[PDB]
Amino acid sequence: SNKCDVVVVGGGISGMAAAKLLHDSGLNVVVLEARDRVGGRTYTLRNQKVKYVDLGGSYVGPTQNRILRLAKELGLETYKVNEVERLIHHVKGKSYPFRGPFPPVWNPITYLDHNNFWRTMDDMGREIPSDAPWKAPLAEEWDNMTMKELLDKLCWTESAKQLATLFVNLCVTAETHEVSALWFLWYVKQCGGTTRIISTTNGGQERKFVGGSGQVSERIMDLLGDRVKLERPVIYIDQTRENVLVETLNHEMYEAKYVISAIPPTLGMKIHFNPPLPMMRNQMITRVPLGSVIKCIVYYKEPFWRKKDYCGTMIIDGEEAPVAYTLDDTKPEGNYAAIMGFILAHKARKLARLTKEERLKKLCELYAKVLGSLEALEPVHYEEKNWCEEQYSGGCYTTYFPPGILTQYGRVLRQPVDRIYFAGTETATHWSGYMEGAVEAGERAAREILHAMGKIPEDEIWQSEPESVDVPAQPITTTFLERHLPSVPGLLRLIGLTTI
Amino acid sequence: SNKCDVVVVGGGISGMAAAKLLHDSGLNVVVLEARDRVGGRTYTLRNQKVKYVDLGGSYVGPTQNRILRLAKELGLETYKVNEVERLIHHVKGKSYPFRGPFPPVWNPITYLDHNNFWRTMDDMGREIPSDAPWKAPLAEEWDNMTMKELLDKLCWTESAKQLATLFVNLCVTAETHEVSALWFLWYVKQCGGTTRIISTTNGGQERKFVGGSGQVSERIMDLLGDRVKLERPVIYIDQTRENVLVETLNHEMYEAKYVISAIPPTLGMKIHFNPPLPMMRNQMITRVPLGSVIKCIVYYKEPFWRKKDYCGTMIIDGEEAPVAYTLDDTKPEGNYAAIMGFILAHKARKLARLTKEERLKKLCELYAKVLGSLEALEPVHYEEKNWCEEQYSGGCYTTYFPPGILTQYGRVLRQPVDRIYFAGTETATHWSGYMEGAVEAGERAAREILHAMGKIPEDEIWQSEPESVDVPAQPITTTFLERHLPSVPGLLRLI
Ligand SMILES: *Cc1cc2c(cc1C)nc1c(=O)[nH]c(=O)nc-1n2C[C@H](O)[C@H](O)[C@H](O)COP(=O)(O)OP(=O)(O)OC[C@H]1O[C@@H](n2cnc3c(N)ncnc32)[C@H](O)[C@@H]1O
Ligand SMILES: *Cc1cc2c(cc1C)nc1c(=O)[nH]c(=O)nc-1n2C[C@H](O)[C@H](O)[C@H](O)COP(=O)(O)OP(=O)(O)OC[C@H]1O[C@@H](n2cnc3c(N)ncnc32)[C@H](O)[C@@H]1O
Ligand SMILES: O=C(/C=C/c1ccc([N+](=O)[O-])cc1)c1cccc(C(F)(F)F)c1
Ligand SMILES: O=C(/C=C/c1ccc([N+](=O)[O-])cc1)c1cccc(C(F)(F)F)c1
Repeated sequence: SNKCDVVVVGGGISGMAAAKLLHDSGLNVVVLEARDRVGGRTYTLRNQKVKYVDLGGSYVGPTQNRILRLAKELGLETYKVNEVERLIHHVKGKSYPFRGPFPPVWNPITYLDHNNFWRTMDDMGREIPSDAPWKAPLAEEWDNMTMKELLDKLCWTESAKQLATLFVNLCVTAETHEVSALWFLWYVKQCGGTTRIISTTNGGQERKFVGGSGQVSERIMDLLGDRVKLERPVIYIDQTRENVLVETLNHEMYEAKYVISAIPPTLGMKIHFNPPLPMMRNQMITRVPLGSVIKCIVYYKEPFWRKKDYCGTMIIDGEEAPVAYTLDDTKPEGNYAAIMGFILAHKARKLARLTKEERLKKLCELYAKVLGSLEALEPVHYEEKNWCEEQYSGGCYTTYFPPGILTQYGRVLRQPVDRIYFAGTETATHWSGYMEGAVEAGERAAREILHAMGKIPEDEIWQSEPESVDVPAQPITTTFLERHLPSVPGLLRLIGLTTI
Repeated sequence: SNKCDVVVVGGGISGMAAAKLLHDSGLNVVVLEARDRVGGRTYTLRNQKVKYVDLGGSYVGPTQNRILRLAKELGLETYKVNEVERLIHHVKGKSYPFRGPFPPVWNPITYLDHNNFWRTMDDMGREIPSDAPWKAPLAEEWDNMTMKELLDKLCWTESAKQLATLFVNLCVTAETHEVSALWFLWYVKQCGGTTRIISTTNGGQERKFVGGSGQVSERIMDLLGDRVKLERPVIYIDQTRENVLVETLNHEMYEAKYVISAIPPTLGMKIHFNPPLPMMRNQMITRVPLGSVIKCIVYYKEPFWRKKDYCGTMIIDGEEAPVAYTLDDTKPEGNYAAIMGFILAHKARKLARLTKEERLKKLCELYAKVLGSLEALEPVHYEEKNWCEEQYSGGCYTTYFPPGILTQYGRVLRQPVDRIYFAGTETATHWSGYMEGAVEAGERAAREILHAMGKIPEDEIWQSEPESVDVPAQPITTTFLERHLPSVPGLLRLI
């Protein structure tokens, strides 16, 4: 057996952040990675047509201070996603250009319903602890309904219900009827709320890395040298003896004091455990699927949309549209002009049937209609990735919880199992599901093991992160009217009262 | 490498039934079983205190003709679960004895609501094809709601809603909010409807095997001898070459023409595939969990409940009771007196933190209240099994489908992947979830391979089963009033 202090299972950002922290603390670490590459749900493709393109996780933004600090220490820089010109909301076959993060509504009743929907998402979120969502006062009531049921109760207009549906599909790559209401309200609150999660400027989609996000994992592999073992899928973990034994598919054995599991929770099923997992984890890892998404990038000779005063952002409502959301993916130098689009949830399953050429044609025909531009029918290049086909991811972006699961099984997600500690973005308390959460969880898991070894005290396991000086966060603010305008049922109550 | 015609992954009833059919046709089969035993979600324990006890699947009944034919060929006999005396419904802290399968109600409003609930479950089922529930006319509408939402719409009384909730929890060991309405309605319809699934006399719980259901898998292992490899968990299947390669955790390699996967669908995740699975199966096997149950058997000196004209069946409403359902588990001779109870769904997770002795005390105090007998506080022995703990089952009785999954992924469950064919009770079209469905699926998967080999024609893949002579089925009937009484909103629309 190959002997070390800590085996890290998985070479995504979480496992690589864990391994780097442990290596820097003076321990002997090994990273066992299933694939022929590091990065996991991040993947930067390089070729002469695109130069570089992120086919997995890409965007970072204000309040994501751990990924920004890690990236800066590795010599990486960010640039801003194009948001100079107007955004587009496409609804019932017509485009409506706008500014600001939320598509606006003019109809007064519809205005009250939209304002109440976003306000209520955040009001409910403030009842949910980031590190223990199952402790919310109405946790059981909220966990026993789907997001579809919650929107059916909250939304008194079809306009608000259709926009809210798109919001859920785009944030968690799942249908409203698939996901727990408690879990979704937790997910949004632990990113900083509705405004922060949906925004480009001042939110999650503000920036990208120059050269691609894959460089984070690659530059940590460069620091670790031969400690990273590629094409080593883990099949077996044995904790019955003094040292833990970790076996790989290609017949290698590793012996360690501790293990970090840095893989999505359900992919723990690919490992045979001795002794067996405790009952709650044994069942939890069969109850937590990942979402469904195809990330599609169409290349053009020029960013022609900018000449019509469109920034390249499209919010597209309708069953017929393959893509519900786009962003400008042009390089910061203004060349390799491109539109990035997501095919979400059921549409990722429905359209996986088509050829790559048939998906390109449907996307160009959609963009031509939304942008009112025949130039969208003249692409120069296309790249895509369907994350539903990945054996060692299971989907993208992240793990969703169906109704009933987070209250019954959520407490064991990051509970150690003897000498196994749990990393991965799913175990984060701030931007869980993102590259930020991967760093939070990897570093926290590594510090749990440093505490188990008596190298640090208990109060150093969870550490706050200084604010980035490069990516300052503007606060989220509301207006008097946003806070105090009545809901549609609030207005109806006021009318009933007056006429009495 | 060990060379054979077919590798069967899993030595439960489905894997054993498939291997026996292929062996009987003259093919060389190997069964690779992860555990140090056969039987899977069936397990019969023997000791002097119990003689034998089923800690997993146990009951068989009319219309389950495949498991009855297979067991009879292996030399097994059945006996009837005791249902001579009265059943008990325990409601708001009081026992109400009754006869006939459905607990009765006396309030006229509650009567219409209960009648409408059971009638509506069977009316919806008549629109769901057994072999393709995703082809129901309202498949998307029904798949996109939980059973909790359907019961909220249908049940105008708390009485009906609480009994419907117990019905879901008992049939599929899951909460009403965890499961798809389309999947649950399919599940009931594919067992023959509400009356057939809930009934002891003339339904699924009519009989048990003399000596235990574990004897089905054990006696097929006896026939196959050293073709059954115990403590061989499969870790890797490679289909890139001329022959399929199957590797085990203990470093053995098997080479075959074809493979049968006879494991619960989600336990496919414990196998690394080359090439990778197709996208829809890759995601499906992460979306299909198994239910949660503790099966508990309390032993007594005598079947003392019979002296009060109670048969030992208890249907126990409410959150406080650990056990919602019991049957008499006494042996056919009247000895080894026992009550079998299920701790269901969230209660299995809540009460697993207790000791074995703490669960025994809670069960004995519950039974003393419901049976109105101090004799229930004097157990002579106790056996239990928590199926939530099993690495190579994932739970019991079977796989449930959360909202949205059956319509999006259901078509993939029995679709072959190159030279891998899929067995397991989850792939059956009649009593899927049961030992009957295990036999149907294993024999169908085996005949798909015989057809691929050019040994039988396409029309012999799916084969009907003659009715058992020992366990004939009586027709399910309804009354004029059951068919025509209005619902509660029906009675209101008339007013
Ligand atoms: C896929 C995707 C993700 C994504 C996104 C868009 C798409 C299409 N958009 C994002 C964005 O703009 N900004 C952002 O911050 N996140 C975005 N996401 C999500 C993001 O990519 C993920 O949150 C993050 O990358 C997760 O990192 P983590 O380290 O937690 O997980 P991982 O990347 O999945 O790495 C796990 C590794 O483990 C290996 N593996 C799996 N099984 C084994 C076994 N048995 N043995 C050994 N290794 C194993 C995987 O191969 C992987 O490398
Ligand atoms: C657990 C349970 C089940 C049950 C029930 C009560 C309980 C507590 N009551 C039932 C009843 O009264 N009547 C009835 O007909 N069924 C009842 N059930 C369900 C029933 O037991 C199951 O439907 C049936 O036993 C399923 O059989 P099947 O053959 O489909 O599946 P299995 O028993 O799970 O067998 C699978 C085998 O595969 C092995 N395994 C798993 N992974 C591997 C790998 N990787 N490699 C090799 N072998 C593997 C398992 O160990 C198992 O033996
Ligand atoms: O929810 C959004 C975006 C979310 C999001 C989340 C994650 C990722 N990603 O991980 O890449 C991208 C977009 C989002 C954006 C603009 C408008 C709206 C709308 F208000 F619903 F209209 C919603
Ligand atoms: O649904 C039942 C039984 C189901 C059942 C299903 C499976 C098994 N098993 O696999 O052991 C046992 C009982 C059942 C029985 C009697 C009364 C009721 C009630 F009407 F809901 F009250 C329901």
